[PDB]
Amino acid sequence: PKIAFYVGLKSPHEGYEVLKFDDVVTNLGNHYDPTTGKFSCQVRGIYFFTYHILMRGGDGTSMWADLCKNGQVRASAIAQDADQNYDYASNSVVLHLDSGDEVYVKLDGGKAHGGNNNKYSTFSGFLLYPD
Amino acid sequence: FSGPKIAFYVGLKSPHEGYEVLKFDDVVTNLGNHYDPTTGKFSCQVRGIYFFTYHILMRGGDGTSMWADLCKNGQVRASAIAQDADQNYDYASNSVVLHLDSGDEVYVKLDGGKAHGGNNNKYSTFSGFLLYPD
Amino acid sequence: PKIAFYVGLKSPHEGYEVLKFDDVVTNLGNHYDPTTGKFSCQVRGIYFFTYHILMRGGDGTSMWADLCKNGQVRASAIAQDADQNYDYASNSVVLHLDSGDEVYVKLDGGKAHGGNNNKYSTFSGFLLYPD
Repeated sequence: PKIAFYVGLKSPHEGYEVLKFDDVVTNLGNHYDPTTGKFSCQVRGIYFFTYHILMRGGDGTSMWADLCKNGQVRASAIAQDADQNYDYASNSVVLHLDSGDEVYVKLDGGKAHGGNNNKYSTFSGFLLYPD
Repeated sequence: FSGPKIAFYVGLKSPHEGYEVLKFDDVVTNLGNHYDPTTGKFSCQVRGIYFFTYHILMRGGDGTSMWADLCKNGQVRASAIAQDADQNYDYASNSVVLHLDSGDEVYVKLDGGKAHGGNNNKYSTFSGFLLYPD
Repeated sequence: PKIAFYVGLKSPHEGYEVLKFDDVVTNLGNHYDPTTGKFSCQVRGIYFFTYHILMRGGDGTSMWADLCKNGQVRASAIAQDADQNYDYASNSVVLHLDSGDEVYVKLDGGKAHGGNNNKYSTFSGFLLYPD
């Protein structure tokens, strides 16, 4: 089986519950759902994910972009801002997934920037080894 | 992960411009010899799904913003904006998964800054590999 | 052979010789050894690695996170934020490994930050193509 996706933002989005990437560049298997913002596992196995978020949140308060699986943080990234030189929040993971597990990016204390033409905020993943 | 084996990882022997294309000349891995450091482009011979990632140490930005773009046949498919200037560098990075037809080219281009690195200090990188052939 | 790992940091660590990631999230094959901090190849082939280190200790100097194979740097990342906050140092490689080769992250000029709670600093890798 062949499962891989790469998605970005068609406009700035907030991500209080989930950052809903809506610019879908690659979606092999159709397992990423832009209406929910989640990648839902249909093949049990080992996956790679990576994200890279351009975050704005004003002030001088920290901000985070987390990768979640089923509501548990599996990687986190803290960004400052420093409204001058923004911040990107990024990380990468290898995770084991069961069928029905949900993987997504969540924002804490800041907004994600990007658009159709400037694909700044991205999220990708693919299946490494099926069980 | 079964058919042909294609993967590359490259960097800079010295600082380079890349206004049309950043020509990484430090070839660490080049399974299949499909990255060409004379053109700075990865050229697909195997139709399928590919992962790419890049991480460019940029400076020279006066005060303005600079960009590192990943292109495919002249179309930007990912961007990173870097806004340091005051002194020293800032990184511009991204990752993508793209479908390629035979003969498509993938490469990194720069706007408003210069990529830094050297065999000494492998700061600026470009890597990719085939995930699934069609 | 399914060989992949994702590891993070349970507490702040030095990494002047090797950053010993101690939060083992994924370790297919058990080839990453949290006691040494090294991933160790018994299957020769082509591997992807990526790392993302949140560092501190930059006074008026830069800091580095380097990815090494058998003592040789194969990727470097310079981090320069000092006056305030923290700064990430990150990179990705594709490398051929011989059986026995050791891959690990090494720091210079600063200290890695994190917790099992604050999962900021990460290291991941997987076998792409066995020879």
